[PDB]
Amino acid sequence: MNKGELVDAVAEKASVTKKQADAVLTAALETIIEAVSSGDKVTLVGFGSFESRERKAREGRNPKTNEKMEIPATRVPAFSAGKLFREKVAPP
Amino acid sequence: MNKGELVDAVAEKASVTKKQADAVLTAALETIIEAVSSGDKVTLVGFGSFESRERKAREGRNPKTNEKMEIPATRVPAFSAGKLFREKVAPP
DNA sequence: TGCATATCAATTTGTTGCA
DNA sequence: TGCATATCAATTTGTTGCACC
Repeated sequence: MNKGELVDAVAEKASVTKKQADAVLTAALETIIEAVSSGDKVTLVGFGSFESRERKAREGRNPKTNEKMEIPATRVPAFSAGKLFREKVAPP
Repeated sequence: MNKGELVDAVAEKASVTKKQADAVLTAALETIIEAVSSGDKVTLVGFGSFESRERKAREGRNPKTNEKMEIPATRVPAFSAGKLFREKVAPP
């Protein structure tokens, strides 16, 4: 399933337009990204949360030259699936 | 941020109602979960993808009885943030 | 796209049960 | 959500760069 297909399915459950539902899902996706980047945790009860996570510098290795090197510290977006989501993927 | 706060923020950006936007956002979240469960990979352009992943059985330990135990094989929801999301979180 | 080094290396998650 | 076990043990991603695996 892609964005479009999702938009289609959604328009139906809530009852709006393709243009509409698209506009709204987008608003949410861009807002999620913004919040996480700006250091906020996005929480969505049952579905899961999004957060940015710090990553320390770590040593890696050049597969070409075989030299040791340092992978600099970074920040990554992270997701944690909420309970309802986990339990639909793996029914207890 | 929470669903509600996301709802409030979303209603504005795309131009809808709070009861409306919510119902929409909800639709999408249920559908994502439903899709991922049935083995459907959800790929949203300019955000990331959701999929279900196999996990083999693995070793654990009962913190009560301190007995070694086997955690059964399962499936878990996984999120794969796209390039845009990653670059916003961590400018290149 | 996928896949590859390193006898990697920093990281995530789960295990019970109750608060 | 948290705590509290293992001198845990699977998991993930990335290092640079080809067209394999």
